[PDB]
Amino acid sequence: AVPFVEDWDLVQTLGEGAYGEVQLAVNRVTEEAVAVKIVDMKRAVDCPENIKKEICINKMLNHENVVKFYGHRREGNIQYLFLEYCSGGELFDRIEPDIGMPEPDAQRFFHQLMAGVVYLHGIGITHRDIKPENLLLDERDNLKISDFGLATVFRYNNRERLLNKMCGTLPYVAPELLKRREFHAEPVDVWSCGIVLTAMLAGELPWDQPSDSCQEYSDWKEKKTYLNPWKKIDSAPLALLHKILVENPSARITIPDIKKDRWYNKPLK
Ligand SMILES: COc1ccc(Cl)cc1NC(=O)Nc1cncc(O[C@@H](C)CN(C)C)n1
Repeated sequence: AVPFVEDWDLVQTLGEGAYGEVQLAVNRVTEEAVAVKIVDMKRAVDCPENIKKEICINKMLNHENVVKFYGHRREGNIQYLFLEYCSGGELFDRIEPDIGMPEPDAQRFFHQLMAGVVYLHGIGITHRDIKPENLLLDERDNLKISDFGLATVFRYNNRERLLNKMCGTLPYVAPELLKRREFHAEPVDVWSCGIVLTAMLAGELPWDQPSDSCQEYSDWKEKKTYLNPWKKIDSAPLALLHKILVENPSARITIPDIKKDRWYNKPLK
């Protein structure tokens, strides 16, 4: 009964912010490394959809492109979260401002991004907050999706539940979420992946939000992909983006079709 195996040393802090902080934990004996999120409490009108939800959903998640959840521990006010350690870091920092990154890597990250989403959707769960800072990388640069504090089930018992609660991050949020009462969950994550796509192949975000009151979003819908933000994107990938950032969520392309895309299956490039 190897002693001391349950004690973890909080070697350092990996990130700081709203929630509180994420610390790197190292086992006292084995020396394995994990991520520990520290919080306190939040909201109440829908407690099940709070720190408790981030736990319930994580308890269902299991895929090589989704941050592994090890467990939780309460302490009156101190709530510890044991997540997978990703020495790689946030995809965000691998994106040169104004430039982005090499098309190859972008495609590689996008492929893995699709696998996680396919999986999550496969099991009826939507992220609702997909963005470069919620995409971690491990030692081998494998893409891992994290932060399911906004994730919710949209299919239970083979029945789809439409959404109406606005959640996410404005720049990454689909247009039907600001113009409609209710909408389908799945198309909302595709739009976000698309915005992530454009961030990786251009180093910048198109609009502050998908509203007509927003300049660049109007130019986009007008095909002015010249000089503008898409000027830095090659035509193969840009074609795919013409298929993703389609206003009408029902016209918008689906994951299964994205995997059939020309640039998606194009070698290296
Ligand atoms: C703060 O996150 C960082 C920063 C730098 C490095 Cl090298 C690794 C991690 N995270 C992990 O290893 N693991 C992890 C797994 N899930 C969530 C989370 O923290 C989030 C709450 C912070 N951002 C929004 C990802 N961290």
